Amino acid sequence: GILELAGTVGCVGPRTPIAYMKYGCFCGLGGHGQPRDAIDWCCHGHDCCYTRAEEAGCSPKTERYSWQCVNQSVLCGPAENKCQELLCKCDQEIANCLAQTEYNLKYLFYPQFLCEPDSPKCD
Ligand SMILES: NC(=O)c1ccc(Cc2ccccc2)cc1
Ligand SMILES: [Ca+2]
Repeated sequence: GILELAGTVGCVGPRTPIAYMKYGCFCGLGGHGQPRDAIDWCCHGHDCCYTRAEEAGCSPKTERYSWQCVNQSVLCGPAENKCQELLCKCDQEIANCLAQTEYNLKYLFYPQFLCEPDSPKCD
């Protein structure tokens, strides 16, 4: 869920999860257009992951799951079901993705009217 998403991102990366709350075209609720940079690609890929999780019959924004932060790395588990494993995998992936990125301040609160109607495909 959102609590774990924030935690995992904070665990691995060098910056507050708030840094991604409305950034580029994809970091934040929803998202569309051409991803603006590496961080925006991470969020695009995460949005895709959550959509897949929803299609599998999970609730990616709400379901709690256990994880550990060890040496600024996310370890997923113990998982009680498949949704908890999918969710944790999604969040672990974006945490790892964002941790390797440099922040472009100019994309924080980027104007949504510049984000194109269509988006790159998932997978
Ligand atoms: N995929 C996304 O759009 C996306 C959006 C935000 C974050 C980081 C965050 C997590 C919880 C609360 C605020 C920020 C990660 C991914
Ligand atoms: Ca998004």
